Formats: sequence, structure tokens, C-alpha cells
Amino acid sequence: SGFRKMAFPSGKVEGCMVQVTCGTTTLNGLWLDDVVYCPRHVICTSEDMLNPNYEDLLIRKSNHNFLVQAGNVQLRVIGHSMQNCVLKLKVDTANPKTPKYKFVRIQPGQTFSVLACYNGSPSGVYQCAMRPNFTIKGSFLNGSCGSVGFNIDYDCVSFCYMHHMELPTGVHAGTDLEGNFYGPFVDRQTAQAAGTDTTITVNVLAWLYAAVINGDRWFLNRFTTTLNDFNLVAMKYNYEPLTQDHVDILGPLSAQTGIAVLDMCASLKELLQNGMNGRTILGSALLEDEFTPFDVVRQCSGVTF
Amino acid sequence: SGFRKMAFPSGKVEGCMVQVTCGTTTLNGLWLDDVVYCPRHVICTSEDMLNPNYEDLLIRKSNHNFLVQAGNVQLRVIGHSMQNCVLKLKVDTANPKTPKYKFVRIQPGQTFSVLACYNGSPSGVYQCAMRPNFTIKGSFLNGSCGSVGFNIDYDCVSFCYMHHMELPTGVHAGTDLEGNFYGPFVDRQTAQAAGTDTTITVNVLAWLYAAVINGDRWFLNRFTTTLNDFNLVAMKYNYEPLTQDHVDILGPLSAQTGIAVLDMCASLKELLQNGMNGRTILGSALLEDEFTPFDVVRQC
Ligand SMILES: O=C(Nc1cncc2ccccc12)[C@@H]1CCOc2cc(F)c(Cl)cc21
Ligand SMILES: O=C(Nc1cncc2ccccc12)[C@@H]1CCOc2cc(F)c(Cl)cc21
Repeated sequence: SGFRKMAFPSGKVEGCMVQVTCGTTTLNGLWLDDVVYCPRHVICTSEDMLNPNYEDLLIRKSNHNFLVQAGNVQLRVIGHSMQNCVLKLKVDTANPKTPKYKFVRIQPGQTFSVLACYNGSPSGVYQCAMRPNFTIKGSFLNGSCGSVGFNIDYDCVSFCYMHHMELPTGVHAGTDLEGNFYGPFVDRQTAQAAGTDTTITVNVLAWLYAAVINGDRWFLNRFTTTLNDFNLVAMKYNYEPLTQDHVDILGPLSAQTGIAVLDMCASLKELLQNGMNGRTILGSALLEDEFTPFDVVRQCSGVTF
Repeated sequence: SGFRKMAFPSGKVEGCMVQVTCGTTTLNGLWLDDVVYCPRHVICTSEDMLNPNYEDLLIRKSNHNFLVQAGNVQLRVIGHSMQNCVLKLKVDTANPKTPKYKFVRIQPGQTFSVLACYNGSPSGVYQCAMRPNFTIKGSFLNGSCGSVGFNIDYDCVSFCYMHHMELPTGVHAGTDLEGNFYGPFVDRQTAQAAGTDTTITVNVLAWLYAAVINGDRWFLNRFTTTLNDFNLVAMKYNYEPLTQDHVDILGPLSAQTGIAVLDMCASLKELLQNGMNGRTILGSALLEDEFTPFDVVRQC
């Protein structure tokens, strides 16, 4: 029993964290095979970030300008190139701890574990979701750039995020491992704002199923709804529309608990129109939206890595 | 910026997880140097659960009864001994991934990361606090016994918990790595109940400081209180009494935010009296008590 916000074991990713220093900037790099990936803004000083021409800044750099440190051993950079907002530093040593891995781009609503690092050293692991506005509500301090987000599928690490910056509201923005930003954000010191965030409806439904699995069932009601009527109500409370794909993904949880998706939708609908009435669900007074249906199945069944 | 429930990186502990099988029971073991630590209840049968005599059950066991598996390699048990409720299986191979480590017994209110494992394989990492009633509100399924709780302050792992059982209310009980249970619990299937749980007051205060550091101020007020008046109010809400030790530990956060401890105590009293009025603190509608003052300083 119990339901916790749970991250993937971080070991396979810790063995890849290095420190990348270029001039006065020090941040984190991800060492996989003979390549170290890090944010391209490491090549920027103060003036540069205001209006940066990364291609021109990188052409002025040499391999020796990049100081890469893996543990207490300095790696020698033998090549450098840029792929979108990520800088790829070719090194002369392949990481002996390189796990089986893939670079994946996730969609809003998807969750992942973040290994927050400082000076190439892992300091914490936490779970989060890619918000519908493409930000993450992370916990990052100065020096955390280059920290990565990942999922594990069997023994394969899927790297999906690399931390680049903190927006004025305290939320975070970054890219996939190919340097493409999640969201309408740029790696430049300029006025940027995240769009109005919405609630990940399919994830709230999955968490309501986790609560029923754990014996917390007061919010259940006799009612059901159409997907169209539910979406009309959901739009009014800044909840993402629920698609037939989402109803299908919730299928196993529906079968396990005996509560149809549209039956659970009518419970969520009443929760939005009337509140929790002084009650909690899984020890929470707010509806949690950072657990996907897969996360609920994984945690409530005990899948290992 | 931002404030998350954050666990320590689990890598140093994953390299220590092994599977321990005794007859029909399979659970997790912690392999450090040439010793595998696991709950002694792995040696129990069906009839030896209501009132097992562990000393007598262990004397009837031989090294070849214990099957230890580290990854896809079977380890050879060359000795066995018991220390309180923990079984110690001496093996013929020292774990090459043994990190710098210590065994520490924690106090209620202290937090730690849990690496939940099944069949010696890590499945998840989460952050927990030792409740004032000495249980943990974990997330554990059958087979999770032997999963450990730890903290990693620097490069040294302080193992503080090993999971033993789930109580009837769904909360969990276990021991330090010397086999001593946290709480008035025994590793028997006898009638056991956790005491009424209370809120870790010092941790809520630390989290209110984390919120101020992150730009939350709506809950602040112009009041201060005495420690005695605060304790009289807080205890009516099933909150733990706040001691002078707790006021002292909150000192650096008080200095950093410019809000005295007793000033923050008066904010907490008002939060308890009014509720949150539709507002949240650090994205939460309830007062969080699983962040210690040390966790807040470290994360912020
Ligand atoms: O965001 C930045 N680093 C931080 C990241 N995460 C968390 C933080 C918390 C506090 C202070 C910095 C934090 C850097 C420095 C500030 O300016 C920029 C601007 C940029 F366009 C980019 Cl791509 C990066 C940065
Ligand atoms: O609690 C137990 N293991 C579990 C742990 N955590 C989570 C669970 C979730 C579901 C089912 C078992 C779970 C075992 C089996 C049940 O009875 C006992 C009794 C005992 F005295 C001891 Cl020391 C252990 C156990």
C-alpha cells in the first residue's frame, strides 16, 4: 500500500554526469560513449546571452577551451559541434558506464525523473511532468544547467530533457537531447513568459485510479458522462481535453478497479464543480496531475529496473 | 527556484541490492563488503509467524539454505548471524560497488530516501519521513522487504532504514541497519497498531520558510507568539510540540528570510485556524511536514 511520487532509480544516469567548464561558466554535461552533451549557452559570457550568435561564438572556440571533468579525471576534448541548443563535445575516452540508451522527445503530460546536478555531481532526483505549456515545475538552482530528465524502459535509459533555464515565474525550460526546446522558448536573456498552464486530465484520472487501488473511494459516484460533455466541463476549469487515446490508455486501470473511464470522469466532473468538501485523496487536498496511467500501473504493480 | 520533494540519487544504493531467498520466501538484501543484510523474517515459515523464535529457527539453518543473487550471479553464503531483527549473511565475495557508508539510527521527523526493490531489483526512489509514531508512509508491495532508506550527504551513504512490514492501516514499519525496530513494533504477525500520528511541526515551519524563500508571502502575519502559547494551540491540531532545539535549528532560515521563528509560529497558528482559503503554498493545499530544516537549506 501507499502511493508516492516516485522517480526511476538514477544510477544509470549518475554514471554519465560530468562537469563542463568554458571560461567562467561551469555547468553539467551528459557523457555517453565518446560524446559529452551540454547546453550551448556554456559558450556565453554576460553580453553574449543578450543577443547571442552561437554559430559565431562556437567558431571562435577551440577544443582546449572546454574543460570536461568526469569525477576526478579530466577528459580531453578532441572535437566540438552544435546540434540546435545542445553542444556536443567529442572526447578521447568512451564512458565505461554508458548504459543502453535512446534520445526521445516527450509530449506534454508525460512524466520523467530529473537528476539535478551541480558541478557534474548528482545532488537529487525528483519526478515531474512536462506541463501542457511546455515548462517543468522543477527545483533547480544556479549551476543546474545540463541536468537531465529521463525514463527507464527495461534496462534502456530514455533521455528526454536537458535543463537550460529558469523563467521569471520560477518554472523551468529546456530541450530534448537533440537541442530542440520544449515550448516557445529561446536560449537568450530576453523577456520570456510561459503560457497559461492547464491540468493534465488523463493524469488526474490515473491518480484517481491509484487512490481507488489504495482504498480511498469517497469520490466515486453512480454516474457516467459522454467524452464530449466531460470535455465541455473540463475546458471551463482549464483542464486539458481528454481524447479517445487517453480513454484507451486508462483501460487496464478501468478493468482492474471496475470503474469505467467515463464513470471516473463523472467523479472528476463533480470534484471540479463542488471541490473536495474538506476531504483528501491519497493525503492530498488538490487533484494530482503528475502521475501518468503508466506510472500508476508501474507503481501499483512493482515493475523493476 | 522551485521546491520539490527530492530524493538522493540512488545509484550508490542500487549497486548494493541483491535478492535473498530462504525456502519459499524471496526478499531484498543489502550487500556491503562481504555481508548481506536482510530482515530476519526471511527464515520464517507459515506456522512460525504468529510467535517465531528466530534464534531457534536460525540455528536449524545452514549456509546452503540461503540463496543470494547479485544480478545474474549467485553469491556463496559462508556464514550467518543475527543482530536483533536483521540477518547478516557473510558471502565469499566483497561487493565491488560498496560505497563509503555508515549505519545511522534516525529520530522521528527526520527524512530519508527509500529505494523500493523487488527481487533484488530497484524499481523506484521516493522521499519519506520517520513519522512521530515511528512508522513510515511508504509505497511498498509484497516482496519489498529488505528495501532500504538512506541519506547521501556528500559521497557517503547513511543507511537508516530497512523495510520489514506493513501494518493494517497501510503504513510501514522497519528497523535501523542494526536490526532495532523504529517504534513499539515486533517482527511477528501479532496484533500491532501504530499510535495516532501527529504532524512534524518543525518540518512544517521549515517548509513555510522554503515558501517565503520562493516568493510565497500571503500566509505571513504581523503576530508573534510565545513558544508555550504556540504549543498549546498546535497540540489541539495534532501537531508535535515545538522544542527550543527546533527553534534553534530554524535559526539560519529565520536569519535568511528576516522572519523570526516565533513570528513564523504565529503564521502557522493562523493557517491552522483559517485553513488556506482556496490558496496554495508551494503548489500544495495542505501543510507539508516531510521536509526538515536541513532539507530546506540544502535544496534552496
Ligand atoms: O537560467 C539560468 N540558470 C538557471 C537555471 N535553473 C535555475 C536557476 C535558478 C536561479 C538562477 C539561475 C538558474 C541561466 C542564467 C540566467 O540567465 C539565463 C538565460 C538564459 F537564456 C539561459 Cl538559456 C540560461 C540562463
Ligand atoms: O508485511 C509484510 N510484507 C509487506 C511489506 N510491505 C508492503 C506489503 C504490502 C502488501 C503485502 C505485504 C507487504 C510481510 C507479509 C505479511 O505479514 C508480515 C508479518 C510480519 F511480522 C513481518 Cl515482519 C512481515 C510481513
